[PDB]
Amino acid sequence: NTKYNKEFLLYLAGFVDGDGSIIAQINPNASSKFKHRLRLTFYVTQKTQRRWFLDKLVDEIGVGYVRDSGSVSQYVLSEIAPLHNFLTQLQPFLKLKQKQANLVLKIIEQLPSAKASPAAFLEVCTWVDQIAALNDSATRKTTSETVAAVLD
Amino acid sequence: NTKYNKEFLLYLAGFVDGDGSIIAQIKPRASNKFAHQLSLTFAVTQKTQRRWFLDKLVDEIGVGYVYDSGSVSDYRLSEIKPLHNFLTQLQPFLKLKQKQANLVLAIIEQLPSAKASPDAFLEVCTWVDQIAALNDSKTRATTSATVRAALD
DNA sequence: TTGTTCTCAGGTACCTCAGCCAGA
DNA sequence: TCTGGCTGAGGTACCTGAGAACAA
Ligand SMILES: [Mg+2]
Ligand SMILES: [Mg+2]
Ligand SMILES: [Mg+2]
Repeated sequence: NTKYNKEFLLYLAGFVDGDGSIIAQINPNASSKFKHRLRLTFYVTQKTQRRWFLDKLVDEIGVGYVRDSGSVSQYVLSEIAPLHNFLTQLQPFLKLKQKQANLVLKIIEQLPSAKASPAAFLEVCTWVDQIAALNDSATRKTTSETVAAVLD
Repeated sequence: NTKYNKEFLLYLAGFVDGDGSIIAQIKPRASNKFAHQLSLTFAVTQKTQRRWFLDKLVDEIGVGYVYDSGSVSDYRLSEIKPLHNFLTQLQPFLKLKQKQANLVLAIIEQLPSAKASPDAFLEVCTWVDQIAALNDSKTRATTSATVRAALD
């Protein structure tokens, strides 16, 4: 577990509050027992002309990737243990996105339980709803209600 | 000549680097001696639903104003003295917009010279050009080139 | 002749989803 | 079945100007 420098976290927390994204998704997976896969992602988006800033980020964080789309690029971190570690350290410093970070931490922490039971899974799906509500959500599709597929 | 907390400055620089803007403008004015007026702005933009964040900024910075148009708000600071002080303090922590901050500080400093002579004014105008070039400039009309209306 | 406040809006550069597939 | 790497894209929420007017 990497300990991040405080000043780095303070700047990043500001930059994240601006161009960053803390995301929770419920993906429909036919293979999964509950028919859905959870995904948690930390994203930082920037124009591709500036991707070096993102490339540096992979190095400083120590995990993750930069993906490129023509004009715009993103830093993405999805791996759960590194994500929990980085967010734990970030969240004290966030303002706009502090609650989202706390919710993500909660979900991850409760993941194993969530896997052993439909009920524990649905509760946890509600948390995802909460993160989406907090975010500027515009294109969302699958929610905890969709997870009434479990009622069938 | 307020002195700002370093932790606050670190967070804000990251935020400014993300959602913020450092703007230099040349505005054409007949009443002006060289026929244009120079403007400098520091802005942070956010959705009005989050205006509370910007209002907080006026309190923390202690100067400047918040404005709404449509469904987004802008924190703005233009007063040159306060702008010079704030930016002098902010600039060490900026990464993306560090040069723009410095170029602005220099322009302000050379203002008295800018007034005395046209050739001096014109050079100060070129600095404005650099700032705009650094920025993601998309709608700029008036330039150092426009300022060679000084051909009269 | 200058500085500053206040409003407006073009064109994205972000945000925040969606989804598929390889591997263990 | 589960997770982590990868790509695609809708709908703004930003950025970064413009300009008119008030106040000296
Ligand atoms: Mg933002
Ligand atoms: Mg940005
Ligand atoms: Mg932004």
